[PDB]
Amino acid sequence: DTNIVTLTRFVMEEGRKARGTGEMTQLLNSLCTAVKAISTAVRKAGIAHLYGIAGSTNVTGDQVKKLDVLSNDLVINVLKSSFATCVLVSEEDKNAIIVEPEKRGKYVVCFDPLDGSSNIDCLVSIGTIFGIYRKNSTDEPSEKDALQPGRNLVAAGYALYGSATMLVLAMVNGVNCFMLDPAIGEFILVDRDVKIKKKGSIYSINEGYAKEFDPAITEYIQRKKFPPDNSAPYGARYVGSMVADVHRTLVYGGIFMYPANKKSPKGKLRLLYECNPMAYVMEKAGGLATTGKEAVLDIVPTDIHQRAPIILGSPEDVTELLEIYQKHAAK
Amino acid sequence: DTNIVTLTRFVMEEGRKARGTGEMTQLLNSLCTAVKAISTAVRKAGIAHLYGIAGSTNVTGDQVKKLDVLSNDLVINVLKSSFATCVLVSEEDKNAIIVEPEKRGKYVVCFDPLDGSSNIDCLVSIGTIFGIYRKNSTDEPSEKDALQPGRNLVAAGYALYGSATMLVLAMVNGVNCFMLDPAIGEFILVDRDVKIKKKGSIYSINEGYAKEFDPAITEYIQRKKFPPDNSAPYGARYVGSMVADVHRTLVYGGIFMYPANKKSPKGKLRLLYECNPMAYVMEKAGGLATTGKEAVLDIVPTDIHQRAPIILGSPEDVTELLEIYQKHAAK
Amino acid sequence: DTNIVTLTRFVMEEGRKARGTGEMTQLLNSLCTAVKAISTAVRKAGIAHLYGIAGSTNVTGDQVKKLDVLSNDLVINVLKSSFATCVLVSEEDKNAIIVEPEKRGKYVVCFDPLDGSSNIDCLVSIGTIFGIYRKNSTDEPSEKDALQPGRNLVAAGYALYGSATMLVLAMVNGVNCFMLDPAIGEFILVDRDVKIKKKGSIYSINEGYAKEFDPAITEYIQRKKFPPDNSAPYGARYVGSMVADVHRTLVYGGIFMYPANKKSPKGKLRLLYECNPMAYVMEKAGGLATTGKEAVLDIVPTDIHQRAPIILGSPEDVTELLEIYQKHAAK
Amino acid sequence: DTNIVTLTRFVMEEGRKARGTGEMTQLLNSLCTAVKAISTAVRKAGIAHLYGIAGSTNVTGDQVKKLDVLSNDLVINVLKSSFATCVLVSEEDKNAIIVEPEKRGKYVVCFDPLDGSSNIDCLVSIGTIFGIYRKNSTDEPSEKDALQPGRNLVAAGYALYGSATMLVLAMVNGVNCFMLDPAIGEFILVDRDVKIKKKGSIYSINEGYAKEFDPAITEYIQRKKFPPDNSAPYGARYVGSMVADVHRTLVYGGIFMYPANKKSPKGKLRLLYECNPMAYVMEKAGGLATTGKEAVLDIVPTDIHQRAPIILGSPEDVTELLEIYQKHAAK
Ligand SMILES: O=P(O)(O)OC[C@H]1O[C@](O)(CO)[C@@H](O)[C@@H]1O
Ligand SMILES: O=P(O)(O)OC[C@H]1O[C@](O)(CO)[C@@H](O)[C@@H]1O
Ligand SMILES: O=P(O)(O)OC[C@H]1O[C@](O)(CO)[C@@H](O)[C@@H]1O
Ligand SMILES: O=P(O)(O)OC[C@H]1O[C@](O)(CO)[C@@H](O)[C@@H]1O
Ligand SMILES: [Mg+2]
Ligand SMILES: [Mg+2]
Ligand SMILES: [Mg+2]
Ligand SMILES: [Mg+2]
Ligand SMILES: [Mg+2]
Ligand SMILES: [Mg+2]
Ligand SMILES: [Mg+2]
Ligand SMILES: [Mg+2]
Repeated sequence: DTNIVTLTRFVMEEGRKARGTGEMTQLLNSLCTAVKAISTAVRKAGIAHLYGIAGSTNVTGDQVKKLDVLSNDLVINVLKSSFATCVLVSEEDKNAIIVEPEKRGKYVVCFDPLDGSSNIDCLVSIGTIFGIYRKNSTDEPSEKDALQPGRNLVAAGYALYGSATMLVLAMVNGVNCFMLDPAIGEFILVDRDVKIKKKGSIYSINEGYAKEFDPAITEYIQRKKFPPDNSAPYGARYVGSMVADVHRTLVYGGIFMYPANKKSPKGKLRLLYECNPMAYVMEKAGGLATTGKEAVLDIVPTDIHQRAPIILGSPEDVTELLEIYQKHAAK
Repeated sequence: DTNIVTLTRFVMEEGRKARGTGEMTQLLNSLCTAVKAISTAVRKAGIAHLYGIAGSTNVTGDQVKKLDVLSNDLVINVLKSSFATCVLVSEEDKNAIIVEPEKRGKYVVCFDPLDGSSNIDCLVSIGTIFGIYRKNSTDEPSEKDALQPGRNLVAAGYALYGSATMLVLAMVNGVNCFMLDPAIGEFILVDRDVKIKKKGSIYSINEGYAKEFDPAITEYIQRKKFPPDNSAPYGARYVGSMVADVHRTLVYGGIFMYPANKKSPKGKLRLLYECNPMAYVMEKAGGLATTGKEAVLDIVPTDIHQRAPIILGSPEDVTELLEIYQKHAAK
Repeated sequence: DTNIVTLTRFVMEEGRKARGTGEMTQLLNSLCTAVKAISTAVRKAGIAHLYGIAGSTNVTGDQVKKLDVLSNDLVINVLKSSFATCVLVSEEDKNAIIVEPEKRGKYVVCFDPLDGSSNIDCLVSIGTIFGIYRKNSTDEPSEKDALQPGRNLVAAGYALYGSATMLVLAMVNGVNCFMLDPAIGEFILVDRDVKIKKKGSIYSINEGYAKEFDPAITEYIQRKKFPPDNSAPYGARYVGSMVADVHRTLVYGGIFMYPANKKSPKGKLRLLYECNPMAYVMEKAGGLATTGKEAVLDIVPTDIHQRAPIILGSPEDVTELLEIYQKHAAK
Repeated sequence: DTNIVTLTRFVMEEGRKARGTGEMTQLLNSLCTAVKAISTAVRKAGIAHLYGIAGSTNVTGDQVKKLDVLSNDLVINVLKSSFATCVLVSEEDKNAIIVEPEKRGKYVVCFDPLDGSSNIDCLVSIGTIFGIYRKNSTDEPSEKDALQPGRNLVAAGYALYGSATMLVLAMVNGVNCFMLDPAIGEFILVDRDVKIKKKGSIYSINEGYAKEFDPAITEYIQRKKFPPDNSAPYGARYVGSMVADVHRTLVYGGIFMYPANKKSPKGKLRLLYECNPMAYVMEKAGGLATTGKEAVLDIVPTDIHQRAPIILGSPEDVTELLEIYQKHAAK
């Protein structure tokens, strides 16, 4: 127990290959500090009276909670002091944040400081989602720098504050899970090179929107309940926090869906800091992530708070759904 | 912050009324120690390699996990040393456990050492469920002592290992929530005299069993999706761990269902250590808990591992469902 | 690791012999909560800005620190809610505290909320010292109830906030050490039936008072440095916190001295909540504790803040010193 | 509380001036992980049965304890994976450790994995001491690289596992203290640019060696007890762990002494990983550190396990002692 393989040691060794400026490690180390702070607050929110609203609404119209503010501040602050970022996109901020010249690095980070707001009060799993982009342009940093398609992601992942706190990280060569050791405050590698099953037996969606589902989702769900080949029906699971449902999909396999509907042409989840990071993790894990008409990572954003339909998980499950959408594709 | 209202102080003061032998406090204090031990292990299970099966099956046919064993042992051991119990019923033990004479107390405790096994590996919320019965008979303690209807419960509750660890406790006069303070290892009162909303807007059930649902559940679910009065459709939520889904139902209101079906006349959840404790908490919170034909707490068990259909939550939501069952009631 | 032997389980089993009202266990459990709270604050005092004075002076003329207040409040509050005490004597309170009728128990507790004030800022070991007396009289509880000689102690001990937090407890039959497990917030038995060595090789005293030492101490110290039989000279150790120096004396053996001097006829340490508890622990461990003229536990106090000279530790070391005092005894 | 100033952020900003390869930060971050691991083990050593010997002796003849091994391994391992060191000198290792080519950095680190062994069992303050040297030569790394005088130190400091865990760090421009926040596992700046008082009122030495003291120490101590100007005599303090006694000297001022004696021409404490780091911290804090004949940092080592007499602390106190040595200086 004297050779603890931390996220820092892990990243440094992998990055030892290309050998860069080393700010990605600074980026992640900074992010890990924020995640530990969030994990500690969430673990005792009730006692610290951290539940409740903050008395404000975000650009996407959500009722800002106190933990939204706290988590957002923690992440903003640590990312700035990392000397690794220049542009920051947060769900909680109307416009992109531009890092002061002195603390500027070459990365653009889009993040959801706290995902799963409806589940804060009921102690259900919540988390933090992030996507790292390397700044390509040469002109002054700005919002445009965060408007890159998910294919350009260099690193993505999420922190899961569940029965245990986990930091799932995906990079060019794969996905790794690190668990937070409460005693020494370190994320330790517990899962190496994670790969999602080709086909699962769990479908995850909010069926409360059945009246708005398009004929494709409606048919897919009916198929998971009444299999045509008389195979065992899929089990259903919907925690309510994207980070939780996606993580389960990653380790148990299956499918998670937050499609578009009669009232939401572009679904609900945000593309920059929700859809893209998960699509990226999913694809680096051998999975798929589609809107139902196109790969999520190939969408070229025009609004940092843009919404996108997302269907992701095991390739065979996602493909079965795409085939149905194609079957219903109209003029 | 120098007057910490712990579960111990709370119980002692309430019990200061009747003023008994004081072993209920010993019971709960002992239970709190086990819950803290479970919380700590779960928080770092991956790092401690606590995931995986234990290589055994319980009386109910589940694949025993390593945490099942650990949690079960911790609870068995602390309950024995409390000098407050005589008969113990655990999901993990084939037969009732009889406490040696020297350490015997007047309570019978039925418990689910670790609830939500399918969600262990994906870090989804899990917990511990318990029900305390006072031994009434005078003859040697035995299994029969655990075969009392839920109406006889003196105390019930559950530990929720979610984004935060909470100990929900219900007694004759009401329900209170205590949150575990990781720093000093104490459960502190965060929610006093909890009452569930008369009507919610969330339904919780595994729709993957649609092909087996009886006409009553089928109709109820269709109604939550396509309201006849054109009101907003209910939102759906199903974490997969009874403790998590029930807790959310308790604080957000709504309905949780694990009904009987074409293949499971008595549903799945166990009556002694799953259904009864939750039915009790639910009723002390002003909620309802039915099988769809009778109150859960009024069932007289004949098998400590007996299963029971359970529908619980907001009184108006549960009642709307009972009315439907009554509408379908056949000869 | 599923059978954790806590201080609570330990006390309950030992007390299972006589079998009393059970409030001693309530007393100790309450005290353990306060000690964990103090341990957590001290562990992060600098970060919580808990260092510094509180802007007040106690009856003994010390400059009250912020941790003095905090620790004092925590202990006062938990002892009151334990329903086990009636009179309380604290170093920080001018007069004895009388527990309101409703929360009254049969015990009198004298305590030093935080011992070793000079070592707070330098992060040197500090602690908490307590002495429990059973109320014998029948009239209204009052200060007089705390004016009993140490021989009347029913329980005594101290919490040591050092490299690790330890709770040393002595009762009629012996001494046991319990270590605080930070992860689950429980004191676990690590040392059973502790006995001090008959003779040590360490002397502990503040030699900065050499100019005031009486001929007895002066001669004793010279003897520890220049042994007459040419044996190895004693090693010297003086941490500055009674709890630390006494604990070391208990586990390594030797002698600790805070004698009277030309300017302090009654030494410095307080008899009620400093000298007596340690003398008691020391004697139950097979050690001795004298003023240099009489056993510390046999002094009948007349002032709850009374001071007393104290020399304690290994019987042979203490006796060698008594012989010297007797050699110098004058008309 | 959303802008936590950690040791990492602190070092990075200061180093932002010169702007180097950035491995010093990697060095320190790696070291901080080891220190947190040691702090956690020490906090629960008794419970983890970490007390006792390891069944071996070091080059300096000490009886190796289990924590010596653990701490040594943790430090060796993290320093290697930091990609910042090439030569390592540990009290526990007979010869210098040469870092494999792949993980080599430009720093040489001399360290005492666990200081204060005699105080392990009695829960008295213990710590970790380190000294960082930049490799100057160009030939293959070797032991010679660790044989530099303390004046060549680039960074030095120590971890103090006391009532709180503190990381004291000194660099070219000054000394800063960082306290470990147990909740998030981070060292936070609590003391900025620490400066020692010009004169103190506490002397720290093991007077048990009085029979071996040279006439200089003997006279100095007598002077601290019987001041010639009738000023208040100095208070005495000797915890037994260099890290603890030195830290107190740093924050309270005064003097700490472990001089040479009739049997130990070169005192006891080791120059490479004990004397130099403390002399460096002391001097960067405006203090002094002498052998009694020459500055400690100016000694050119010839043996990595070389011993050295050390007298350090407030400049006026140390100078008063040097004057006495000069008064006794013989042919
Ligand atoms: O309540 P709904 O509409 O199912 O939305 C739940 C989804 O919204 C979010 O809370 C938005 O952050 C996701 O975490 C989650 O997947
Ligand atoms: O996978 P299913 O059939 O929905 O069962 C889930 C239910 O079973 C349990 O895991 C049994 O403990 C409950 O915690 C949960 O509510
Ligand atoms: O500084 P002095 O006079 O040696 O006093 C130290 C003694 O005083 C106290 O700080 C009083 O609480 C003891 O803990 C300690 O033994
Ligand atoms: O027992 P002695 O000879 O006073 O030695 C104590 C000194 O030795 C050490 O334990 C050696 O590490 C120091 O920490 C301490 O200052
Ligand atoms: Mg969010
Ligand atoms: Mg979100
Ligand atoms: Mg279970
Ligand atoms: Mg269960
Ligand atoms: Mg005190
Ligand atoms: Mg004291
Ligand atoms: Mg050492
Ligand atoms: Mg040392």
